[PDB]
Amino acid sequence: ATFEIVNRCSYTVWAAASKGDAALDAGGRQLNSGESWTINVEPGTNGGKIWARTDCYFDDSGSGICKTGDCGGLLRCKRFGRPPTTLAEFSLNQYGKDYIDISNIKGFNVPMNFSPTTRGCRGVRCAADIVGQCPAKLKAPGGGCNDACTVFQTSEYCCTTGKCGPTEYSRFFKRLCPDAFSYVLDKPTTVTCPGSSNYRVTFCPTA
Repeated sequence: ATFEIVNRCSYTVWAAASKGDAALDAGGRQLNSGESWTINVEPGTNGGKIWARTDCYFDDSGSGICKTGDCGGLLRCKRFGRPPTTLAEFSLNQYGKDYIDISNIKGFNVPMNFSPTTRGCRGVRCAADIVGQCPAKLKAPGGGCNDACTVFQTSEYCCTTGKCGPTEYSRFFKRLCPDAFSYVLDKPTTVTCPGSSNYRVTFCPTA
């Protein structure tokens, strides 16, 4: 399946694509404002994620650090990124269908639209100005808005035991982006698409 990753922001993003233990395609690439990158994701991939990284510093060998979404200091990600990261999440060819969502469970950095290229399903968007509205306690010093689990590290927020519920911090994200997951046990906002669809992930969407 193809995923067209389009940067419409007025800043560079270092796009990232991983399934947690390996890169998807090349795993990462610099996208200046206005640039696109099309990747191929293998059929059947479960637990894939695409995200933006901001304010990255890489050396000639592709090692360094990003202020949001860093994946082990690499340009070409093989693992998931450090919060805060708006996440495009997908599993493909699952019982004949593809499943897509956006999540704020690991915070928010860059606004995003995640849409199919087919008319057969509808996309998802989280593009409210979460960073400009971020409560002080959630603001991340290098940019972005952390989720409350990252900040507080208790099960109330991290959903590590029992049955967590919404909190005032999850509701901050959820009210701004009701089509994205706001905590681990949020009511799902996953979209069913025809199996083997193609997609576009747009940073700073407007259309």
